[PDB]
Amino acid sequence: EMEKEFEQIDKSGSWAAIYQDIRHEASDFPCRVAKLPKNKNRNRYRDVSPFDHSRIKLHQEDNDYINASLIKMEEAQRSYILTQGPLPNTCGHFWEMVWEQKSRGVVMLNRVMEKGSLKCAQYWPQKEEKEMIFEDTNLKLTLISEDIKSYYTVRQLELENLTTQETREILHFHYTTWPDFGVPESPASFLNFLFKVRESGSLSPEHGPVVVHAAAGIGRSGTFCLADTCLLLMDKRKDPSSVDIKKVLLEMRKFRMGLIQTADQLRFSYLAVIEGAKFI
Repeated sequence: EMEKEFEQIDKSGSWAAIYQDIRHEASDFPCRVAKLPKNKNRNRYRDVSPFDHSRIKLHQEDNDYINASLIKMEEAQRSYILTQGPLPNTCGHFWEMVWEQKSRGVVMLNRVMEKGSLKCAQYWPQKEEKEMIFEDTNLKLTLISEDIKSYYTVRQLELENLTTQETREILHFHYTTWPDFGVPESPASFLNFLFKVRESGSLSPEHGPVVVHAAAGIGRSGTFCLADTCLLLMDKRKDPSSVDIKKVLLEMRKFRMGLIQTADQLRFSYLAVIEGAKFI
């Protein structure tokens, strides 16, 4: 399989050399809107910037900026919005996006706190009584239910547009067990989580794109998107052994920078795609 390539990169210990080469081969495009003076307070520090060609635009006339990009995988017929972890003052923008892009699912690959720091804002409510109103974008948000499993949490949230009084159910998939440092030892958890997301309808064409997010320079979001896509492609191509992760990763990197921050993370993607393919 691509396992043969995996095993061989392991033997010659060349993950770093392969990773550098992908890093070097990947696309560079301008982020001028991101770099603008007025959007400084809308960018998470140390995070990635969105390319102009692919950024999501808020449907507001005055400032349409949010740090997020649409990743459109044409052959897998699959779309994703990857964003930064909402900031204290961009939770309303975040939820605005979700509403406007007709999203069904949010996918969170980090804990609110890791390494004893806040990685993002508590952007969703923790108790069903204590609902959140976002005044700047006129959306209300309400916890409907929350099922805490050993390696991830599903939440049903209700997103109401206070302007039209129209309402939507959003599923919130939170992967709660990625280690503070490194990549998981085994990909079993991560795949089950992928499949729980897939199983919800959240990734399917009848909905808008899934909004996926993690924390500043820690990756994860690409690993999720990359794994999902590769697996799809193996399932639909006449020749499954022709799905090159590097070729998919590079393609997917035309849309946002820093999917896959490390050689280790690269290796872990190979791992998950290999195991998940065996499973499917």
